[PDB]
Amino acid sequence: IPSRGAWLEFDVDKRDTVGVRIDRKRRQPVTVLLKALGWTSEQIVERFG
DNA sequence: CGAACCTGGTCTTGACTCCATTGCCGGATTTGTATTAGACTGGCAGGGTTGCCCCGAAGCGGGCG
Repeated sequence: IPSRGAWLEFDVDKRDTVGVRIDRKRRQPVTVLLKALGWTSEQIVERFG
């Protein structure tokens, strides 16, 4: 929660996945956001092995 | 018993004053409408965190002509 910004939440749902809901609208997985910052899949496995 | 009175109003008549009420009539003001020729070309921007309940909508896994 910031001050006067936009929220973002990283949950773990009923399954073994991880919605990354960004600004109140219909969830997400992490990898869309990690690649959206510019992390390759190898960098994802490297950071999260 | 009558004469004369003077006074209760009762009402009218005429003369005079005042005053509203239109009626023009002109100036003040008030409201509407139109017109300005260099070019100018897709909005800010904010909030929002309760909880529970009922119901209806969109979707995903499941089978099938």
